[PDB]
Amino acid sequence: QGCEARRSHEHLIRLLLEKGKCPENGWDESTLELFLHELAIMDSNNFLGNCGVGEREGRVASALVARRHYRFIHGIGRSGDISAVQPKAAGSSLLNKITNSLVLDIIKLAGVHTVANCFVVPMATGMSLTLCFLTLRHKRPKAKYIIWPRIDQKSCFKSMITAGFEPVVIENVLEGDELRTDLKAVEAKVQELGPDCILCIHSTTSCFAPRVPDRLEELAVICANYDIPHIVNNAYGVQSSKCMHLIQQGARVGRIDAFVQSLDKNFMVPVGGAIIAGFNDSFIQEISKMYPGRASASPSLDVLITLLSLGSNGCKKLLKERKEMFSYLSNQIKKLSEAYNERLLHTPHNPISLAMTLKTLDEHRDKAVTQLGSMLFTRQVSGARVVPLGSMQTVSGYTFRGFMSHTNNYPCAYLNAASAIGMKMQDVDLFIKRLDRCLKAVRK
Amino acid sequence: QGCEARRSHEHLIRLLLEKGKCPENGWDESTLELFLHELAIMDSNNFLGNCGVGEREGRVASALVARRHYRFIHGIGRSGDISAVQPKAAGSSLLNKITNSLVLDIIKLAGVHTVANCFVVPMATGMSLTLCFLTLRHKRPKAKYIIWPRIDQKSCFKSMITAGFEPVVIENVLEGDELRTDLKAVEAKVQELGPDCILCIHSTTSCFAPRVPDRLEELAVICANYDIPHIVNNAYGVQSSKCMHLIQQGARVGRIDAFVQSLDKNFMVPVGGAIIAGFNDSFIQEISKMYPGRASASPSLDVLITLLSLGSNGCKKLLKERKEMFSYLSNQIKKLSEAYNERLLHTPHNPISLAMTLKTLDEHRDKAVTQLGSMLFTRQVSGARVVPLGSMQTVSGYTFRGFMSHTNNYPCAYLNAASAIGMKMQDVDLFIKRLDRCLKAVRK
Amino acid sequence: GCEARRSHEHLIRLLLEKGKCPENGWDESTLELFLHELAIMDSNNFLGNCGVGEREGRVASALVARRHYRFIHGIGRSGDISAVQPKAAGSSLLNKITNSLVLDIIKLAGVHTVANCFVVPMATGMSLTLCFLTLRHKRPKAKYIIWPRIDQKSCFKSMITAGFEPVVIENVLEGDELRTDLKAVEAKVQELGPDCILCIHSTTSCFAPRVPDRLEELAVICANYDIPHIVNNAYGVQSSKCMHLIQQGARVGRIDAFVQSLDKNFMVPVGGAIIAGFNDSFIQEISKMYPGRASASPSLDVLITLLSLGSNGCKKLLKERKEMFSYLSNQIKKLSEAYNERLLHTPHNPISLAMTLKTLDEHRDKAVTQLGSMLFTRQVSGARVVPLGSMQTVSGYTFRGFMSHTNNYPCAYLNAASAIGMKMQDVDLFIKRLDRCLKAVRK
Amino acid sequence: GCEARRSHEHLIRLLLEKGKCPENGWDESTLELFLHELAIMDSNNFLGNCGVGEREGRVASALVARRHYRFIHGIGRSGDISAVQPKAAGSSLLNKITNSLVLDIIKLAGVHTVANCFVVPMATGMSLTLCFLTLRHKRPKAKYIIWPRIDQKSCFKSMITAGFEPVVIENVLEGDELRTDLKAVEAKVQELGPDCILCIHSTTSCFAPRVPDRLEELAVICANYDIPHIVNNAYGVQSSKCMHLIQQGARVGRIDAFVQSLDKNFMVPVGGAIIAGFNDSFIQEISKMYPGRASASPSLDVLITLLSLGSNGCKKLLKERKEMFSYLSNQIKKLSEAYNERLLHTPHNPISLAMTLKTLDEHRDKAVTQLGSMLFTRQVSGARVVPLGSMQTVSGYTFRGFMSHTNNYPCAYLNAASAIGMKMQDVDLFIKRLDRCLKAVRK
RNA sequence: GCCCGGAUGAUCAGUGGUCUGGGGUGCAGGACCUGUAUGUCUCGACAGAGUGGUUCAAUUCCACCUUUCGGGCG
Ligand SMILES: *Cc1c(COP(=O)(O)O)cnc(C)c1O
Ligand SMILES: *Cc1c(COP(=O)(O)O)cnc(C)c1O
Ligand SMILES: *Cc1c(COP(=O)(O)O)cnc(C)c1O
Ligand SMILES: *Cc1c(COP(=O)(O)O)cnc(C)c1O
Repeated sequence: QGCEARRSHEHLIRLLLEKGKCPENGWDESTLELFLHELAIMDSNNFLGNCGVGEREGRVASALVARRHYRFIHGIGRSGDISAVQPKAAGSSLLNKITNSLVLDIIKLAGVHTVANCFVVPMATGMSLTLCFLTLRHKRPKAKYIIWPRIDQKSCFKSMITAGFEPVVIENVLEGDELRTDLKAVEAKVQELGPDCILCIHSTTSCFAPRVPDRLEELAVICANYDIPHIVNNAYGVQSSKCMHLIQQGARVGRIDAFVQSLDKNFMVPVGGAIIAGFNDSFIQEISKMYPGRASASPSLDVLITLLSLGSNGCKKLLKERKEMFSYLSNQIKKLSEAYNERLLHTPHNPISLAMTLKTLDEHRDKAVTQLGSMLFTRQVSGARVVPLGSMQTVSGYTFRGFMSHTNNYPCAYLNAASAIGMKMQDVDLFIKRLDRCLKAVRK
Repeated sequence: QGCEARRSHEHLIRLLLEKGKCPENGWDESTLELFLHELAIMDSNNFLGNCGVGEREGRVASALVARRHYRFIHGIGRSGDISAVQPKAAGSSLLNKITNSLVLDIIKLAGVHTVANCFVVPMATGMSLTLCFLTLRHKRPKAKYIIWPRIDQKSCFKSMITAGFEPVVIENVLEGDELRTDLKAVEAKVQELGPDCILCIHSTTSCFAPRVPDRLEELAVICANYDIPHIVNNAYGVQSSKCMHLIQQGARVGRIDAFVQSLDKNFMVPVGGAIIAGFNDSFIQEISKMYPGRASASPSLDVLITLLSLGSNGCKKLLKERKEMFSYLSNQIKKLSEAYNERLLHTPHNPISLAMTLKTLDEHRDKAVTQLGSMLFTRQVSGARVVPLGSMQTVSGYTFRGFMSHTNNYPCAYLNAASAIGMKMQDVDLFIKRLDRCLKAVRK
Repeated sequence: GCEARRSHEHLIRLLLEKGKCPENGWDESTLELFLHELAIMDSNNFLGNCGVGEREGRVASALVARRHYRFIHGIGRSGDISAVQPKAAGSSLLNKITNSLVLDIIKLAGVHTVANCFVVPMATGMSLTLCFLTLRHKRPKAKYIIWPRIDQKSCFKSMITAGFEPVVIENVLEGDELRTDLKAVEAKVQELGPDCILCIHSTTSCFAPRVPDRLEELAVICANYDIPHIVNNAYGVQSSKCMHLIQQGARVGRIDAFVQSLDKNFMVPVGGAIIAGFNDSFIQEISKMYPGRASASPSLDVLITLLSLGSNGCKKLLKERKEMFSYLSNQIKKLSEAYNERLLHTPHNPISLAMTLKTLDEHRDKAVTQLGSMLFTRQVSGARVVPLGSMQTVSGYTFRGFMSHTNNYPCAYLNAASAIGMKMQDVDLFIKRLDRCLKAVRK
Repeated sequence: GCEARRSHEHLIRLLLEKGKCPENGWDESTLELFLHELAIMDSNNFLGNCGVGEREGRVASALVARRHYRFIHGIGRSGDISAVQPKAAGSSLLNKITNSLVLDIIKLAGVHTVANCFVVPMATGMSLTLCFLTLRHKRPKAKYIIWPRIDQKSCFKSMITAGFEPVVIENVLEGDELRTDLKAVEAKVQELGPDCILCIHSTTSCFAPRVPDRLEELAVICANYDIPHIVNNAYGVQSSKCMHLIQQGARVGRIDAFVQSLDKNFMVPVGGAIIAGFNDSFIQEISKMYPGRASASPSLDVLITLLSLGSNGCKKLLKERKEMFSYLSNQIKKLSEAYNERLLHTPHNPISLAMTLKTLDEHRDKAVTQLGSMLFTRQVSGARVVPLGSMQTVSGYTFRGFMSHTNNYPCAYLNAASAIGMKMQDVDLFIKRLDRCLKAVRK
């Protein structure tokens, strides 16, 4: 009778390996774990009649370490190719191919249907941008500059410098309450400097309001006309239909060479992995081969486990819920602000992040804006970013005026809040309740 | 009575946090897990009265993912500093400090007593060398070349190219059976090229016989005299008293700016992490700050769990056992080779790796050397590297003659075998038994 | 710092103070923190420990030790399964707490007047046995147990294992329901004599068309003749109607203990039970009658489950069981219409339903026997098929009309039930495959 | 490909073929692969499943489900704890295999002629009870159980729970050892009469200075008078001398069953036991006497442990228990010398030792009572201290000289033991803290 | 479970990711398991589903035409 039992799991598994797409409904844990166990025993470190006389054998001293990784020890890839099948680890190599294939499937469902290729890379989004820039150097050996429409996030700014290039900060234009791409200045800069001296244009979709996603269609056309590479920082934009649509359109009407996303921000897994994806299949393969040596299999295993358990239906559900929570948070901030003579900034073009003003707090008199930020933290509100006026800040030599606000002089101090994937109404209701108590105390 | 119970564990824990060294004897699992649980609940994602309105909150969709990481989700560091305390994750930040502090303790016990500083970085050894080279670019903006005494390992070679420099391959000199540093050629090259055009000298300790660790004392003096940075690839050399001693001596008599080690090869944990360590405390801090964004906490958690369970006594034990297994493997290969009219190459200066000759196999007639390698693999011998004559190979544009042998014309084909940490007699006895059967079949 | 560990301690300190279920379930982090701190209270988990005894709690396999959260010593002392074990302070605390939580749930479920109870790691059958074994010393001339019939081999055999002779009282057909023959019960105590009766042994939960025994009338019979009353409540914790029935019987008459399965009511593995009652002293006597130490595994399962669910967690599950019962009923009604069958009118049973199989031929086509075999291979579990004229021998006693709880029920029938944790998918998949099963069995 | 999964299948296919322990332990990867494939054979783990029953194996907490490897249905059918459960094919297989492995170990340990045995998830006390309960139906006029005294509350109470009256036979002081009063046993069967005796109930393993009962002489007494013989072998599987003693008694006389703890012999959590015997039919009858389904938890613990250890794993543990026994002995000898005490000469006991405490005053300084309390706070477990004149009441019967197994042993004494899994550290830490304990108690 | 207006126009003769006529309308391993199986972004707008593999994208949307209906006019 030990037949028809397996035969239902074997089929969900054979179906996964042949067509490479997410299951529509999530696997039961019993299936997932049977599968992980079937892969792990395919690696040579887990063979029964095995001897190892090499210096890298996947030996594990602690049993707590081996059990928590489902006995996957050899990482992904070979030394010369992170995407190559590892003969010492047939099972881990298969894992890598399936995970990458699932991630590709989700990029499509999420919005970029024309994606040609992608891979999971066990560094975060900053360092994966850096690996993009490091790959471009070889192609454009005269190139010295990366043109970068400003965003006050220390990681993607430093990514250009760790790669050893010079970022050219293109300030944004203030349209209403929104901060947007200065397409005039960007094109003036590629001409002042010269296409040959530009490594790439580096744009951002996901960001804190009142910045909004960059004008990707326009920027991609500039890039196609001047023969300049386009790199998109899409850090948490997989969860946003609008963001994924910009990338999609930017590639249709113009040029996008790669776009980069975080794993934790989009798939709800621990920090430390990212996806590099693109439309030229061979260029994405090239970034892959620029990675020296083997890498951790952890972020891949986390992603594989998460997508198989959720299914594409579980994803669609979370994505729909995120949109709904954005409306509900938006309306709640509208209601709460009004009571304090503040307003929700008009930022329609930003689908994930919102801002509430703080004009009624005097920072130079009572240091109230900072104080608000501090109080929110000690009331265990997380992610509530306060942004004061006129903060100078130096990051890797370069000085920012009005830092955290994405421009030298925004009209007012404000407070961020987001609806990111996984949010529950309790988050918003507790946020609103705690912000209310906080403002009340500051203004008393 | 819920007092004196905790009070024995609390003390092992308070002792760990105050003096920062390994326990001498390993903790019981009950203590380790109590500690991990005490840290995890210190992170805000695990707070009970928590709401999150940000885009990175450490949300975990699958319970299998959260439980297997002991609920550590936020990774290590902040965006501007991978070594900074994370206010959203006080517990993960503490983990990072303890792990780094334990690793420092083990570097000392293992041999480099004068180490000033180190950190765990969740990329492998190749990419961590790259992060070293990326840090040096800023200091030596005229520098274009890395001088590199040859070793046929695709990862550390590519590391120089991914960083965007040009490796200058310095061939080795054949002394007896051993391949060693050409100190003549290295110093001739820094003069032909010019100190200002050298980014660093890149040397290797651990490697496959018949190469041997590089002459670090001499190379460090060359580096101190010409004001050139010295980077040591010490990939699996923590386990070797002799290797760690070279690094130690090289820093005493000369200059070493950083040395890099793998986690899996030395601490028996999954692939995907490395340690960057050095003698100038501020320079090591600088490599740290060149890493853009946050990173995975996984390889650190693996290391913390492994060292607390083993203790420094468990390490000393494994290190002693490795030496003994090297003798036993050495003697066994001596015995087996003799029976086939082969010999164990005289490579006294290499403490981890051995080689047996294969002169009695005709590769151009019967393709026997390749065939041997193939048969060893299908008999589930792992790490048994076969090295034929005259294999050409291209790696990132650069062509290698006699690849895998570290020089253009080694006298013979040979077979590697190692005694790396964690080896058991069964490995050697099964290796010998299976190699014997293999040679017999090839020569019949 | 550790101003964050405090709110975890609050939930734990509140559980130890009053010993009631939390209204909202604990997060896993809190639970596992609590469990890991109970386990280091046990002497076998002490750091400075040497053991020169024969029961030291040594564990050979790490897999085994980890899966029990390092609880090895079981519950109890060898002389009292309800005593603190000095060598296992943590496991003793675990056992006190589990019993306290389980007491709260019995009250919450409908028996608010329950005085005491304990978890025992045998199943319901063998716990009923422990009740009888305890009654033997109080009634040493007793030989008989009066038992309103129910065709279930475990409660029946529990009387023979204890060493008494079960006196089977057939049921009365009252409409479509099978109910307690109260007159034949009372006649049996008059014929055999009260002193010769160990107890009356009745049953709340059961398969339709049997319904809960009339506990009030039996509790009064037992009060008058001075006979103890033991109620088999195997899976009636999930039914407020069964629990209120037990509460009412205790109010107007006499109920000495009532026994419940852990796995049918709390959704944990098979193996443990609850013995409860209204007389603090007698429930203590059944506990003290247990020889030796016992597994802590079913306590730890219940404790993890209640702390994870909470009051509200439990209330919700109990409310949805009702809704699934209506839904399963309407669905059986509708499906039965289309096959010229009907839903037996058994309104007194709140858990189990029955549907007629008159139109299926069992003596010429053997379709009734085959409908069972069919529902199985289509992976329907728990849908039991009851034929006509099934003779069966359990422990020497031979039943006519087995599975039907009487010798000649009017028709063959099919059971289905709404047991706690049932989802709308369970009903819908069942209706579907039954429909394909009947349709296919008419060819 | 999957030419690597094959060698795992080989180990599993070999276990199912012959059902013996592997000589070398399985790797965890093999074990967990085996267990995860047994668990998907259970209907509650089927993918296309709907459940309309009242026992469907629903699990509310993921923590609970995972820690039992998704085994929820327990072992057995409600009518036979030794039957295949169609709703749980995997758990039935788990149960067959565990029993087969455990049979192999009984043989390996010294009773090569054992015919049958089964794991039962009650402890040794309540399993002894199940034996008596099974004998009641075969001997319905019996009232008494003849019992060579041993001061341990669980085996003593097991006779009263079953409903029989224990007839205590005091022991003979033979040297320093307490042994079976064979003449007083035989006189008691002649006074009460064989037909009134349910069985003789003897004991192999015990605390020094009691030693294993004379099973051969009692097995012959039982053969002649036609009385059943039940042996309490609670922790004697680990002693080849106890097992050979049981093997010899069966050879020359009559032994009906012998009972063993799982936790004392196999280093798993408290809770389960083995009932074994030489008559295939009678061991089957004790199994069939169990009402209902039972926990699978202690089976799964034993199965994980034996497959991890193997034959050799077990042999080694048993060999080291001997070596620790010599070592503990020499160490007690040496330490006792320095305190003007001695090691009671009890050569017939292979597990437990005793050391005199003559020089400690218990009636003027109360040092004997206090040495116990002291060894505890210094975290010595299992070192039990036996005073003089300890009166005690268990279940109405009052013992004089409790813990000493007679009314007037010559002196107070202290027990220590070499039980399986003991390490040289255990002895050395004990010798040390005893030495600091005595030294401190003379002031 | 005029396993084997309106099979799955030529792989029920639900729907954007050059997958022609569970008539008419608006087997194997003017139980009338005109495996209109021939969503030579914001009005061997963006995507041979008749004229996965051998508009960026259309099921052998618009106009593993032909046909047809309805309205185990006359
Ligand atoms: C998260 C994020 C990044 C990358 O951050 P890492 O810490 O490197 O993952 C870059 N830019 C923005 C706007 C982000 O939100
Ligand atoms: C392991 C190793 C490296 C680094 O390899 P990664 O795969 O990047 O960890 C470099 N050089 C040598 C000689 C090695 O053995
Ligand atoms: C350990 C032991 C038992 C076991 O009793 P439990 O019911 O398992 O507590 C019984 N009798 C004796 C003599 C023992 O040593
Ligand atoms: C479920 C049930 C039992 C429980 O019997 P076990 O001994 O747990 O197998 C007993 N009686 C009835 C009527 C039941 O429905």
